[PDB]
Formats: sequence, C-alpha cells, structure tokens
Amino acid sequence: GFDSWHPPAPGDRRGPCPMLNTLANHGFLPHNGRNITKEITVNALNSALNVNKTLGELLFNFAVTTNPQPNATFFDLDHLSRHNILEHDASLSRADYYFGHDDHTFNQTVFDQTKSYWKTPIIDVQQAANARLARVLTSNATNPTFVLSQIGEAFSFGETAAYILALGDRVSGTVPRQWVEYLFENERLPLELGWRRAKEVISNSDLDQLTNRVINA
Ligand code: HEM
Ligand SMILES: [Mg+2]
Repeated sequence: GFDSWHPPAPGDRRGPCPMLNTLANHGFLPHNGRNITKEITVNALNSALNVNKTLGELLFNFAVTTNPQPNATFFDLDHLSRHNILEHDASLSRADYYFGHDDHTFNQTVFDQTKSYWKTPIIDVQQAANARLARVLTSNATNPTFVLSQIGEAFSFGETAAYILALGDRVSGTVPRQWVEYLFENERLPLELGWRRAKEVISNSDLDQLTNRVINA
C-alpha cells in the first residue's frame, strides 16, 4: 500500500509503464509483477489512484493481449515490453527498441529530454503536449525503423493525459513537475511531496477529455 515500498529484486518483473512498476513496488500490484489478474488490476488502480473499476477493467483487457501464453487470464509486467503491441516508439522515458533492443529500462538521457519541456514547477497541457511531440520528432529524425501507428499514437496521447489525471488536476489540466519526475525516476508515489490519491473517481470520460486537450494543443 501507500506505506510500503521496496525496489524490485531478481525474479520481480518490471515493464515500460512507470505507474504499474510503481504500484508493484508499493505492493498494490504483486511485488513480483507476475500473475496479474483482472481483479488484482482493478483493485490496485482503484485503491491506489481512484481509477473507475470500469476503466481498470478496460486497461486490463489491453494488458492481457501482451501475454504470449495462449488462453491467458493474467499478464506479467514484462509482457508489456513486447515491441509494437502496446509499447511503441517515441516514449518519454524509454529508448526506442531499435537502438539497443531495450524498450523497457528507464533511460535518464531520454527522460532528460522530456523534462526539458517542463519549464515551470507546474506542468500544463501545452508543455505536456510539447514534450511528447518533441519525442516523436526526435525518434522520427534518428530511428530509421520509427513507426507510430494510429493506435500507438492514441496510446501516446493517452499516456501524457494519464500522468496529469492520476497525479494532478483534471480541470485545469495541470500537475506538479516534481511529482511526475519523482514517479518516473524513483517508481515510487510522491507521497512525501504532498500527493494525495484523487478525491474524484477517474473514469473513461475524464481520460477522454484530457487526451483530447493534449491532442488539441
Ligand atoms: C492496467 C493499466 C495500465 C497498463 C496496461 C499500462 C501499460 C503501459 C504501457 C505498455 C506503456 C508503454 C507505452 C510506451 O511505449 O511508452 C505505458 C506507459 C505509460 N504509462 Fe501505463 N499502463 C497502465 C496504467 C497506467 C496509469 C494508471 C498511469 C498513470 C500515471 C500510467 C502512466 C503511463 C505513462 C505516463 C506512460 C509513458 C511512459 C513513457 O513514455 O516513458 N499508466 N503504460
Ligand atoms: Mg516505448
């Protein structure tokens, strides 16, 4: 829960999502990142972040498509790392698969580029959109195998909306820069800096409206 945290050990699976990695480190998800079921996913997202259980189920249904095992009713966090299923190029904190065949390890050089677009202590929708676009332009210019499919692009917009929605204020569309940086660089919730679990339930409609604002910006 909120009061426990420890880093992954050998055998603990981690993937390309900073938030799922964080929730496993806290034990909201199994700390070993394995055998994650619909019920575990829905309960972890609701307990930790106040994600609507309907949204949590939809996200699980995406996640489970990455498990290579036939007829799987679970996923492990490293299944999410399979290139161009849910994972995609032009991430904010991971390298493109092309360069070193590692699209899952946190990459400080990549993240430093993203952070350079967060110029003020509060991130707004415009700065969030700039950071993501800069990553797309950089991958496009440097990765000869760069692809951002229609679905990958929709995912990319949704991921930027997600850190605003889970950590910040969905009406103003703002979030403290330090909390987002803390999440990515520590894979721990920024509780000591004052972050509180969202008091309003986070539903599909909330994610949709914020995603569309990032697109419009
Ligand atoms: C079951 C639920 C979830 C699943 C299956 C999932 C899956 C993923 C995957 C596969 C990626 C990699 C995409 C890429 O290539 O960049 C990713 C990235 C990301 N996810 Fe999650 N995610 C979930 C929940 C969340 C939540 C609740 C948040 C709230 C903060 C979140 C925030 C992010 C962010 C900000 C990224 C971008 C990472 C980057 O660009 O480096 N995710 N997620
Ligand atoms: Mg990626």
